Amino acid sequence: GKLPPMYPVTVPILGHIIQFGKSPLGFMQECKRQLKSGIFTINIVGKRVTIVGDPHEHSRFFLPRNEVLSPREVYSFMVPVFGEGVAYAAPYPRMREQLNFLAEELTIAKFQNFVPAIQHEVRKFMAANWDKDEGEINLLEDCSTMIINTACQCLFGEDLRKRLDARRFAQLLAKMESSLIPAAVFLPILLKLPLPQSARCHEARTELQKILSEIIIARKAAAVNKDSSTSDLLSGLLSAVYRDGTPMSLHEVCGMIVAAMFAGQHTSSITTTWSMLHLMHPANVKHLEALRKEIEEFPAQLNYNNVMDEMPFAERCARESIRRDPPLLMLMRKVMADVKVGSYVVPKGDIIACSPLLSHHDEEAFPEPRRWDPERDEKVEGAFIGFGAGVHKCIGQKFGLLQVKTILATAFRSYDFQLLRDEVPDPDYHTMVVGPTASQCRVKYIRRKA
Ligand code: HEM
Ligand SMILES: O=C(N[C@@H](Cc1c[nH]c2ccccc12)C(=O)Nc1ccncc1)c1ccc(-c2cccc(F)c2)cc1F
Repeated sequence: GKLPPMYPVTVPILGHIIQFGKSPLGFMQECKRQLKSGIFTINIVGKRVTIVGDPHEHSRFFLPRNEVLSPREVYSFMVPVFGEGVAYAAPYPRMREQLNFLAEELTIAKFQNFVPAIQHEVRKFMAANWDKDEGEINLLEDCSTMIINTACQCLFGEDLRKRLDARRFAQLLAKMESSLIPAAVFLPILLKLPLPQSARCHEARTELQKILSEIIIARKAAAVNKDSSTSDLLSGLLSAVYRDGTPMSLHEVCGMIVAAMFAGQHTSSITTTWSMLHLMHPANVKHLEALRKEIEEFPAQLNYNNVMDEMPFAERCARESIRRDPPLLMLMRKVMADVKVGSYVVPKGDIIACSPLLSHHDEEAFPEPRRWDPERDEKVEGAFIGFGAGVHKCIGQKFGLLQVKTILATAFRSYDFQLLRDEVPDPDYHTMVVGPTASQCRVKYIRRKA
């Protein structure tokens, strides 16, 4: 049971961080075919990171349980945002109970009015910033706004949106996000040091909890006198009760709510943006025409069944945008026990990684991996890990693709788009969640005449 092959280090303390930083895909691709191995070890500032770049071996990463392959350590830099003691910072069963409640709230059973709520909100956007016959806009920005507005409309009741609208909420979320130092996965010390930024999320957190409390107290004042039939993500979570029979504290409720919105914000937008960029490119008229054929029968007011059931192709477009260019590049676990990966053994201490970026460009799994083709299929079973797998698979997946499909459907009905460059935009590897390079997403909308 040998250690996997490790790439020679040529920079004493830093290791491979510089090179891995400049060009992720390339670096890993070279490491792979340099060492003729899908499984291999690199070195981040002293730390050993074993990457599992062989899709046939994805199950050895996604199936071991928390006690052998743990997310706490590596995702503890998210504490300021979810809360101390919430999600990854909680006892694993408590962590698990928590995520289950969240999942219960985002299942397809709860999707009844989401689609009309999403359209109303999309149309509202389109009719205020896309209100000319032709226009230049930044599509990434604009899908981001659309995504957050639709999330809020699906997930929050009117009374909360009166106090906290999507605009306000994006700002509180940005404050929160500005204190994140993902660097601290490899330099833990940073999680314990106060920084210029540290205070910023706490201020937005306390403002957010303050609002939720006041909302709940008023909700109580009207249940004194009514059915108050409508429920939302908030009332959902407040009726949750742990196995031990105690309910969630406000701190935890709020943690789940931001964790929800935060998680979906960039990933769903980026996925929308990419899909449209691909669909509007000359080279992909074939696919744009196909999508539009799928939409052709549909009514103005879309419904649960149109987008849940009658849009296979729109889904393939979203999933393939993710496949070509996944928003999350490196997924990670801390190795609690020696564990067996293919012909190798990964020792206790290692950070173990599985990278959707790498696996989605395995030429066997995905012939011509830089070609965006919505009709392809994985040539290896399980090579698509865009939404993770096994114990920590994405729980927002369905809600996410609901937003994207409804947005594509609503957009491409009323409009055409004109990419303002020759080629589709390049990914930008220099942000924690990756998307098309923002400065390259300026785009022209054209209102359709029919
Ligand atoms: C296109 C949209 C999305 C993509 C590409 C995406 C991607 C992923 C991936 C790759 C994972 C696995 C993480 C890992 O294995 O370490 C994951 C997990 C997760 N995602 Fe998403 N996600 C999306 C949307 C959402 C949304 C809308 C939510 C919630 C509102 C959400 C909540 C989560 C949660 C809670 C997990 C936790 C898995 C766990 O630890 O049990 N995601 N997502
Ligand atoms: O790492 C980041 N975000 C993770 C968080 C995450 C990891 N495990 C998760 C499990 C559930 C939910 C969220 C996460 C994420 O979005 N993960 C996720 C997981 C599952 N589904 C969807 C999404 C992140 C890091 C830095 C920044 C940033 C941006 C601007 C300025 C700045 F200073 C920093 C933004 C980010 F967003």
